Amino acid sequence: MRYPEHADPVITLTAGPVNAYPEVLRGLGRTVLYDYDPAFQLLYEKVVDKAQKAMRLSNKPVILHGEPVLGLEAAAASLISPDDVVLNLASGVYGKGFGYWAKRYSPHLLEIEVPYNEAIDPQAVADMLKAHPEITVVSVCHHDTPSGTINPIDAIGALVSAHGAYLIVDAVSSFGGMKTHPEDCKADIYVTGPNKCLGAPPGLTMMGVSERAWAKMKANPLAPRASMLSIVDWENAWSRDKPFPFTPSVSEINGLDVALDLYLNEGPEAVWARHALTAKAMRAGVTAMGLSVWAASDSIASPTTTAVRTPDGVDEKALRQAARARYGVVFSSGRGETLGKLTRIGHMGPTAQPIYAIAALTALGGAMNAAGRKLAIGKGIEAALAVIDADA
Amino acid sequence: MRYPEHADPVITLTAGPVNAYPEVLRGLGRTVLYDYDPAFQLLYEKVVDKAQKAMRLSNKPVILHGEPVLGLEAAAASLISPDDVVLNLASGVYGKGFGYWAKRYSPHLLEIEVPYNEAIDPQAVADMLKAHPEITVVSVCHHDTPSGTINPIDAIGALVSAHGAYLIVDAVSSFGGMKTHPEDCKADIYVTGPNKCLGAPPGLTMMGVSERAWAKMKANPLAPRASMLSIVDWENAWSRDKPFPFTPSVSEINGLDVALDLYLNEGPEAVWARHALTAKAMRAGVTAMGLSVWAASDSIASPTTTAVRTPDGVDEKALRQAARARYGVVFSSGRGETLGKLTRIGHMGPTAQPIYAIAALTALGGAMNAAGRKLAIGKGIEAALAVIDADA
Amino acid sequence: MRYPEHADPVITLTAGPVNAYPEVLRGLGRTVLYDYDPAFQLLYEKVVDKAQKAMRLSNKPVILHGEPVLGLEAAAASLISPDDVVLNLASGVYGKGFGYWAKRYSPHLLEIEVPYNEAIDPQAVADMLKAHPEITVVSVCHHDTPSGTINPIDAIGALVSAHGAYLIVDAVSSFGGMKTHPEDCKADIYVTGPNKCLGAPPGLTMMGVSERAWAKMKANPLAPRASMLSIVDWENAWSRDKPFPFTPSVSEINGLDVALDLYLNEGPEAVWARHALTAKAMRAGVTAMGLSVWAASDSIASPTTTAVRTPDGVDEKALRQAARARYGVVFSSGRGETLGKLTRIGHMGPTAQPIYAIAALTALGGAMNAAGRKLAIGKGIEAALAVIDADA
Amino acid sequence: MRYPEHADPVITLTAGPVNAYPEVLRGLGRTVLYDYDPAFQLLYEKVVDKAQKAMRLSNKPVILHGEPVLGLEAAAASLISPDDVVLNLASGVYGKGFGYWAKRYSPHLLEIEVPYNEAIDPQAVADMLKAHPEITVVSVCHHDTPSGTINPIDAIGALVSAHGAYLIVDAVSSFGGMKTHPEDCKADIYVTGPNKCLGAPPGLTMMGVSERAWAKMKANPLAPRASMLSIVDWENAWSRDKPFPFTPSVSEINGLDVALDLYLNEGPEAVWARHALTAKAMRAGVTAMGLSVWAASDSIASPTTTAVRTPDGVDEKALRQAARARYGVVFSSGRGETLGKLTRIGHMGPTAQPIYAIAALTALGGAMNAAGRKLAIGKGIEAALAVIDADA
Repeated sequence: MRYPEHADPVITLTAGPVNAYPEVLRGLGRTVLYDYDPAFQLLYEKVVDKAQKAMRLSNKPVILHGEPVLGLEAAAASLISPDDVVLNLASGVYGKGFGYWAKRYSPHLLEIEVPYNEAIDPQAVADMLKAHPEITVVSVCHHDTPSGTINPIDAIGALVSAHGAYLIVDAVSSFGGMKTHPEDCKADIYVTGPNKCLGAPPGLTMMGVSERAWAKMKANPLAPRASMLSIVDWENAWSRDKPFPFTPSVSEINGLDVALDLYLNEGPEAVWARHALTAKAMRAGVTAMGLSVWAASDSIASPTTTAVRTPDGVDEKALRQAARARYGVVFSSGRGETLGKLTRIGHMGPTAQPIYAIAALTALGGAMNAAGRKLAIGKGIEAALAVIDADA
Repeated sequence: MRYPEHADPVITLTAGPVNAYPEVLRGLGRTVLYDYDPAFQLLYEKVVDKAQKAMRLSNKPVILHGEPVLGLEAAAASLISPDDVVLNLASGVYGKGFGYWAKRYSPHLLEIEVPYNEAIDPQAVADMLKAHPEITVVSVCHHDTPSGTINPIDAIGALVSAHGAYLIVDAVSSFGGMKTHPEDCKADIYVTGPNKCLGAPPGLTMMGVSERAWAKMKANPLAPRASMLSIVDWENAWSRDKPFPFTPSVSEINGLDVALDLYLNEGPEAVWARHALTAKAMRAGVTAMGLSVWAASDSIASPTTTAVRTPDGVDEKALRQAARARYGVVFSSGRGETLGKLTRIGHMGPTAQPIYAIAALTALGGAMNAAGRKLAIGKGIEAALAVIDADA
Repeated sequence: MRYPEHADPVITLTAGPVNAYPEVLRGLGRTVLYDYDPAFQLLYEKVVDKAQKAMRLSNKPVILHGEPVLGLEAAAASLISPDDVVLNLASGVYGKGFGYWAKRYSPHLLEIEVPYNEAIDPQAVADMLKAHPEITVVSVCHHDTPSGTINPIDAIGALVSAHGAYLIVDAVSSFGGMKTHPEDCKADIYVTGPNKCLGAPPGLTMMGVSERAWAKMKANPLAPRASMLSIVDWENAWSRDKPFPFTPSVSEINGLDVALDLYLNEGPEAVWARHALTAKAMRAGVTAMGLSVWAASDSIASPTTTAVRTPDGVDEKALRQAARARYGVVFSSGRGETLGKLTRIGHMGPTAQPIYAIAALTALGGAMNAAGRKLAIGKGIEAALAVIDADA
Repeated sequence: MRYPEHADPVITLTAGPVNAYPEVLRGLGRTVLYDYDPAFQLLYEKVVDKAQKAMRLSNKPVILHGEPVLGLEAAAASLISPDDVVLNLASGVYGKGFGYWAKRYSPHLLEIEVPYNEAIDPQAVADMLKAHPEITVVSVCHHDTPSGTINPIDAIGALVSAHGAYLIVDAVSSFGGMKTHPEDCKADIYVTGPNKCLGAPPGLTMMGVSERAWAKMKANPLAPRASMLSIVDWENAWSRDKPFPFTPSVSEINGLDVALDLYLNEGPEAVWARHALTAKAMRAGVTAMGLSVWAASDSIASPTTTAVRTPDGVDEKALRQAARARYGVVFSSGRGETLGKLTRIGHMGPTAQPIYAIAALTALGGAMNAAGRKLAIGKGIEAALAVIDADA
């Protein structure tokens, strides 16, 4: 049998977009209220409250009404001005990409760059900051998803705080799937969204903003105002007694409401545990069948996405095509400099359950073997299962 | 009995957001696919096709992934260069607001402004274009919603074309509820969205872009690129074989797919007819019970929103609070200048049915009489019913 | 304009089926579990618990997996045996209809019958019971919906209890919309369902069963066992530790779960109040415009359905057709001996909000006037509104 | 990690109920219309048309408003008169169960019974019909689900027709998952429903009725009438111009509408192929890891359910509890005789995809090894994958 390209797949195991929780999809279907209906004004305020609780924030997170690339661009546009010297940390596609937005808003850019299967070394950060007292803003990506790797942002954030600089963190693909919060890494801007680990569709940004960041953005004549790119316009919009700068994405807010309830009710620690276990089982299976995890070391591999290095000679695009056509299972490609180099299996929200690692391993292995590899698929499944069975 | 503010209302008869069609709400709940899943790539292309058909467009409309203020801002940012001379037409809050975006991108701004219950006179536009042949861009709002009035954009577009200038049209609250299309008004950028008459929630922009406008923007090095404000980056994103600049709002796309089906299946002409009839019945009822339509003349009153002038001594906010608390019916406030001056009843998508004019008139009359007015509510209902029955 | 018969209507104001609450419709869409999945076993038990609480029952209500005609037939088949002498009380279609099932299961049938706009007189019941000590079973319909009238079942039930007979009550169209419970009327079998006032679709039966009824049915060799008509098979099915006689309607159970939550959370008294107010406003409007309520007296008119007598000479079928075609509003016909004699407007669940009485009055009046009547529609609306505004 | 019993599972791989298609679940959420609304009357007629097309029927199938045990009971009650001589065929729990209903309606019962992992031999049927020419009705189950085995109903039907007798077929767990239709087996009453392979919840029956069967039932004064058990009362209910005997399950009808669309649109042959392939892969995996398929021969194993024999000393209930608690995967128990003797993995509708056989095999193996077995799980996965790849 073959799955037609025009027909829906059986299991989507991608790293974004991802399958949304069924409850979230039903939440999207709630009656759409007028945004100034008192019932919606209250709901919106309470959604911000839920986000604050989930993010362990001392102040209100800002919800912006576009998917998190908006948050990233708006952060650069608002916080970075030409007086700033920015240190951008790049260990992958998103990290490198952020530097382009930094350069748009200040001509002064320093970077620490590592190959796209590595993590930023905190020692290198400490040394760079010491050598460059002029640095005023530092940007970092927590989980640089197209590589399936994690940066040590809490240690980095403490170094940056000691230096006296502002920290911008991209935690879009880590928040809700592992332990991370704005406070944990002394973030001044912490950008995330519900469209990865939290199991909602793309459309909203959740942004932690420090008091110091608020003061810097509000002072900056170049910060966007009366714009889609404005953070400052949205400062007070959480309040049931305040207007919205422009019309909020009402149905997405209904989805976010549900997604936050699911996360908070399950227990964040429990949610992080099943992401990590699914990922751990995946990696064990990958290695046992004869493939290589992309990450330079297991220690930096993400608990919310496994990137699998394409064996030299295998056509990675054809591989993903074969996994869907043969088994109905959909994986993510790489992106930018990781495109063609690896395949990504998301372990996010509803797919952060260890049984999905078993499904992913079988489709990935079967597709590899169809491309002429000689993987020990059974051995792979048994190693993944041993991880599941060993979990304490 | 009273409806508490925290509980859901019974009927929402606002002018944006509005309740979505039930089918659209179920559509939002479709399984969320990876955006590069071939089934989604096909779906997205097909949605652009449906939009092109609905908009009667000779080329592909662009879908942008934010609610329509994104399209308005992006149009200003891309089409208006610093050497352009912009004529902004202002008959209300949106029209006036656009001029501020124009001034952001060119220092050369001319404006025709009329009172906020009046319409722009095409003759005044012709007179201005004659006086200022250096004009290269003209911007206009079709339905300036906070006023419930309509501008003659086809007549205006003809004059703009006669003067060789570009035309930017805000048709966000008119498209789908009355006869209007990019090529009716010879628009170069025509901005709308499904969040008013089409009965979908806020989140997406549908933009008609003329081939002339494409050439102008692509040749403009200042047009946003690598930005949420970019139109040009989305030029080829309609195609199943092409990437998305950033992750599309998958669930909103699902809703839009359904909204377009509903519109195309019912028959656009039939859809426009019920909007106009609902509005006509509303206006007849308003006048008959002793109230006044805001619009300076009946001829310029919108078929998609009725604005009702607040009588002297009536607290408009308390009025809307009372309509909801007493009858569970929700109306829109004014905005800016019109805030506190009028009440708006939307006739949009699912609420563009004449029976809703009856419900609106009763709640509006009831709340007005609670505020000490002595309206002839029965007389209002009969006049509205007479309009319905005369079209029968 | 005209609403096509093939297209959906605008407002459904019928007396069964009725529009379901939006939340219920979303609840129907929950993932369908295996019925012996422990999570479903627990849900089912908790749904019975919720039904018990809603019904103020001292013991467990039985849920049967068909719409309430199943409950009625199963009650006759199980409780009535040929030794019984049944007194059937008939003031309408359902009441008379029940007698046919009684006669199927015992040849001994006495009846008290009144014309189909009247209520059973408790004095007549007391007298009949005194004259006939042989009576062992009495059947009564609480709200005989095709007439929009109410019987005094609590007084009747006390008379029946004093006599020593069993009481079977049909409360399908009253429970959840006015004060009534199995205990209130000393019911031995109390049949209801969520498909009227509770705002769920047709498919389930909720049945109160007295301990005495259990003993009588379980003793009866003729009571259905291993049958769709079996009550006795389902005695223990509420328990998470017990099997289901046959597969329960899983999605309907999910709907019922939501419907019970909505009722219990709103507060039953508050729910009954808005049914009665909607009905009271309806009746006031009907009389004020020049029509007649069907009920012999206002005191016996149902708070969950208004039946409006068809003026002599008007074609009632054509009238309902015209209300939908002209206004998009759907009313119920009569049934059996009330077909052609009256039109029914349901005030049930989501339509038990007074604003819907306003909509119903206008469509009903408009349709009547289109058929050549000369109703004072404005006066009708004003009288309905006066009721709403007077409510303390 | 462990999945608590009270929380939802991850994958339900049971043999009824089963998870519904997501589109069906959204379909259940359609607005509930009055059953005599012309749009519903049309919809209902169209659903019967779709069912007729799917069942390849020369006449209209009857939809009954209870889950398929209603159809089985009603078939016995209407088609079997006290003078009929019934031959019941029993290869499992459903088959044996039917004989009890036959005996309810005629005292003349003959039976062929085989062990509950075997199939009925058409030659044994021929031998019996020769020995007993007085036979007038024969009943058979196609897929006796608690055994996961299939009877050769087409061969049997041919012999029943050769002897001039009526044939009643239970195809509830086979129709839509393999090639089978009323006219394939020359059925007089063919009972199925959408709650197994068609991927809709329990609540409706789809019954094929031969013209000969119509004549027999209509001439039978004992056939249920004015009863939930009545087939004859529903004879003309398909028509938009005709009443319903009692209120149809409107939301279940909406679900069935979608289920039929999905089946017809995918292509019945393609649907059957994926059921069979999933089952084939499952059986290969079961055998390869060291377990045994229940069926006496592979040839009689169902393409819609795999039954796996419980090894000696393994507690089957604890086994299923462990599969769910460890891996979040839910299997069916046996039933009656087979309870405690086997475990069932459904391959039905949405779960008839081969990747689910992989998930099932892993959870089943994992739970068996937890119970102290020493299965070669990797070997099982590879054998299942080999089956998939060989069909590729």
